[PDB]
Amino acid sequence: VIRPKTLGQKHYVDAIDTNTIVFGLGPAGSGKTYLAMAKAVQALQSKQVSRIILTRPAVEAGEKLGFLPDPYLRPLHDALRDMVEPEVIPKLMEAGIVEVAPLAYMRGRTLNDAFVILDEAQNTTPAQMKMFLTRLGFGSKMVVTGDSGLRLVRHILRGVDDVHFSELTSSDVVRHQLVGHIVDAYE
Amino acid sequence: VIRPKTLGQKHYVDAIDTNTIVFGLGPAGSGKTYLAMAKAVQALQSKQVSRIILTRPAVEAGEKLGFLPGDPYLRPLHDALRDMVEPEVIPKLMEAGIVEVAPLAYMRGRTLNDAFVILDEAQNTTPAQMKMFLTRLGFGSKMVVTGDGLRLVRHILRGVDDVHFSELTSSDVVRHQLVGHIVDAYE
Amino acid sequence: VIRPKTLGQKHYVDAIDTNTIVFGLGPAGSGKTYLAMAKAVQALQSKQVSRIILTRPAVEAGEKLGFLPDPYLRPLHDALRDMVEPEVIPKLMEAGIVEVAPLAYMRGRTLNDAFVILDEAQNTTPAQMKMFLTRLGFGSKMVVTGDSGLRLVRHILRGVDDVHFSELTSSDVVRHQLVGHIVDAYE
Amino acid sequence: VIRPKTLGQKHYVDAIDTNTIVFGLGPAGSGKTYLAMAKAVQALQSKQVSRIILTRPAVEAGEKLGFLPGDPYLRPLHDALRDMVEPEVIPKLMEAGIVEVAPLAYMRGRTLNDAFVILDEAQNTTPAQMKMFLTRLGFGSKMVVTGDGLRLVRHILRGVDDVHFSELTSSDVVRHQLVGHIVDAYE
Amino acid sequence: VIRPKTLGQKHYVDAIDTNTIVFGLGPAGSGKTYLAMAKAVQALQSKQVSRIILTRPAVEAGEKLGFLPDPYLRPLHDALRDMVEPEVIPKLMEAGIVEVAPLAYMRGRTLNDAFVILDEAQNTTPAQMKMFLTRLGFGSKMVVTGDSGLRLVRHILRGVDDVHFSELTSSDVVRHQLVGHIVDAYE
Amino acid sequence: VIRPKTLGQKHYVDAIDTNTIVFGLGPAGSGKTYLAMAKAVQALQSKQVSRIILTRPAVEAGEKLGFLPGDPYLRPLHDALRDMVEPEVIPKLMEAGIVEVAPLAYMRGRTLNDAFVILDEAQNTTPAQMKMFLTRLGFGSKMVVTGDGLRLVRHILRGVDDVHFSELTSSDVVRHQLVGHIVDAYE
Repeated sequence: VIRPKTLGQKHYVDAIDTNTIVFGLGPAGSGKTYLAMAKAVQALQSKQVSRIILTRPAVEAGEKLGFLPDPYLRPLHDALRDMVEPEVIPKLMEAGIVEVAPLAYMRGRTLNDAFVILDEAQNTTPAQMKMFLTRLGFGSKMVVTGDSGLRLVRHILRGVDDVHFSELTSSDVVRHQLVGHIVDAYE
Repeated sequence: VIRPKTLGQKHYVDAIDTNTIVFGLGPAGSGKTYLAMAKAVQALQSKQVSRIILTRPAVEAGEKLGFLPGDPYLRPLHDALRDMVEPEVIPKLMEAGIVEVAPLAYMRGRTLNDAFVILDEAQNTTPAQMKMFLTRLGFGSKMVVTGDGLRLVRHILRGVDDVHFSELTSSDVVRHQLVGHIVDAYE
Repeated sequence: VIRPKTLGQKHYVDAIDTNTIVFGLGPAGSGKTYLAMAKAVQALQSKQVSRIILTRPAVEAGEKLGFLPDPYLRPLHDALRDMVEPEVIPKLMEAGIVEVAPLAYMRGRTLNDAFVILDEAQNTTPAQMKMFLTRLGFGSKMVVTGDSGLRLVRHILRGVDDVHFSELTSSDVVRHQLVGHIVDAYE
Repeated sequence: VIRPKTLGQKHYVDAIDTNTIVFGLGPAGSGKTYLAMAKAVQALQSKQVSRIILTRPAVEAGEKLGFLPGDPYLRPLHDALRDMVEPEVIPKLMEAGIVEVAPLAYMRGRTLNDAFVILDEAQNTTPAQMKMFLTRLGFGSKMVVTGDGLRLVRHILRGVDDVHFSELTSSDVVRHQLVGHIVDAYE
Repeated sequence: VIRPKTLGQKHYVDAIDTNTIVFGLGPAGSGKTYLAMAKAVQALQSKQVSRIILTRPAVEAGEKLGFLPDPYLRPLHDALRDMVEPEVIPKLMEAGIVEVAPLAYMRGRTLNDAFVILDEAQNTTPAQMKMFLTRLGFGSKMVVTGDSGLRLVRHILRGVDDVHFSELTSSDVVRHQLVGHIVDAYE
Repeated sequence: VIRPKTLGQKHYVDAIDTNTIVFGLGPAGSGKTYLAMAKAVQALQSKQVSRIILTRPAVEAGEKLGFLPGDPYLRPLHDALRDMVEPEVIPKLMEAGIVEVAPLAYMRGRTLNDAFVILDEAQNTTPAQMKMFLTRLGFGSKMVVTGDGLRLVRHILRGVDDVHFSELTSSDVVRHQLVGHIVDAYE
């Protein structure tokens, strides 16, 4: 049911198959996070990896400082429901086969035999990103997705092989058409 | 058991059948919330959707503010499920997230695919909150927004296709006759 | 094992069979609460209703103000033990087939296919009582039991049909005879 | 295993058999509490009653007041059940409420039908609390009040039939001989 | 796998078989606590007792006052692992067949059909010790183990029969030889 | 899957096989902690030991003090088990205490028999803490102390037999090639 529906979505998924680390950069709705998650589940289901780690930084665009350094994690739990049977999800969560966690919980780990997705990566620092990327173990895949910040790594890893940058655009944004019609109505 | 009883009710359920987003506006007891939920449960059972999300804003008419902004208000939504689902199945549906009952704030950042979503007590919302709600619409989903800044949406979306406004009236309020007799005694 | 043992107890139960709402008014020990509960269980066991809701107001006669607006609810849980197998009780409580709760938790509900008992109703206001009585759905029964307050509704609903007032008296108070002998000893 | 050993003990258990309320008064170690409990368990097992309620007041001789008035004091009642019930069955009996171990305050407002009820450490009660306890008596129940304002009840109920006072003495205190020898060593 | 390995260890265990109360006094490593625990488990496994109670006083040598009158109890839980299958342990703990608790939780009990071990008894007062020893029921064994304090009871119960004092010494201390070699290295 | 890859790694695992205590000292990524754990799991599985205890001190290089002295630091030890144990078995091993992951403070007063014990991040320890750790050694156990007051132990125990020091170097650091390339990009 969950397939790429634009050229740029096909290219993106094709990059994930052929590269160990992929950056999916694009606007909300372009499949950058969603399609990565679907490949993660595909990978787990076909035993290419033994676990899936979904992560996000504790900072959110245009939100006020909330804590002293879970709502932000809810969309990650929610999108799993389209890809895994909802009753199996708590089983996976308990065994830690699927892990949904803040970026801070990655520190000092080596992530082997895993599909790791760092989402909303625009909200990261270069130092936090270095920490994430260097968690990479053997037999794993990383997808870093987001919508200076990670313009530094885009530049810094421009020549590195087995890394890929996919730029999705407004043209890759496939929504139910009522969303557009409603948004226009508000404008 | 659960059925449209008035012409207005029949027309409403017919609108839910034929539209992706329906606004059920009427007085307490007109079936605006109840019949939406019965259709949600019907959709789930016949696999038209794989989950039900029931939601209300954290604000109620003529009640004093109760917290630092951002369960008592949600209790009646839980309660009405008991009419439609076998009460022992309910906690396992809640546990698996197949039925979700949650505050509107918990909708932020989501895309609701393959879901029957009901926002209740929508008169207690603002334009901005409504716009956030409606734009959560994913694919294969249904939304029913029910209430008794809503007037503003009535206007904004009045030209939009696959959206429908169903006005229910006092004439659609079907209660046990004793309720009216007791209400009169107190008059 | 739990039968009416005076004329007035028989009449009371006979009112519950033939009326949608019944007020059982009498002193402690007359069966006003106990016998209602037994009919509720009878109703549930024979599938005339699908759930039982037992409720009480947060105010108790001659007790000091305890909270900021569970001990009071304990006798309701306790009397269920005479009527349901104690090991089944937690099962019923979890599925919400049996609900023991304060009166406040009734607000905004419609109680369908239910046997509802508001106990210690002397401790209610006319406004709280109006709220309770207007919760009545279809296929339900209500028994309001207690020992101005509800003298107002006694007056106000004196002419209403399918409502009944049963006055039990000291003559309906059937205790183990040792209770009387001990109470006399204290006097 | 558990048996009356002295004449006084035999007479006591005989009183429990033939009376609805028994007062077992004696020193620690005389079997006043233990043998009541053994009879309670026997009653439950042979279906003479469907539950056991064990209760103590929240007050103890020569102990400083421990809380704002109205588990350590209750631990020995739990402990003695281990002698009479298979230890793994105990939590399921507690969970089903078939065995209840609770403070006297939790008795208020109840009618205890089909129950074997033991109020222990009753010397620590007042007339008013005792009167509240005894008047919880329902039908098909047994009460044993045991202790080492009780003197006042001895007087008040001394004429009452189906109540019995059993005085146990030092002569009924059957302990392991080593306990006495050690108590002497310390003298 | 867990046997006495010195003459003094054999004598100790032989005292436990032939006496109702035994004091095992010796340095860390001599088997005084460990071997008592092993006999307790032996006793439980062969149904000579129906439960095992391990206890320790809330005071520890050369530690600062920690609380207002669990780390201290951890070695007791830990040593059970050598004697019981680790997965069975939580089962035993839940049914209270094995009890690991502070000395305070013994107060007011009678310990029947039990193997009781008070460990680190050097940290006890004569009054606390009197309380412990007088908990003794029928069909039970007590071992008090430790490394004035209990010199008073050593003196006080010197003539009492069915009590025994086993003095283990440095000669009874059997460790892995690397422990000695490492300790010497530090010296 | 998990194997020594460099000469240094082979030699290390060989030392663990032939010695009761091994010190694995090297840089992050040299397999000093990981390969110890893999041998621990292997020991458990082949019944050479009946439990695994993984431990770290509550102190980390260049991190600010985080509490009043005496889970984030422990997370990577939990994580690495996922590589060696079936993730669903992990919580049941934790629940049964067959795998223990704990702070060094939790070692005090124990004798670790029939166990594979790994103290990690041992560079963060003092002489006194190390001495406490090593002297927990029981019979049929293995200890691996791994790190990147340790220098002092290297000296103190350098003559001791059945203890071994394995120095791993940068040459033993086997990572995914992309990690190095990314580390360079950032340089």
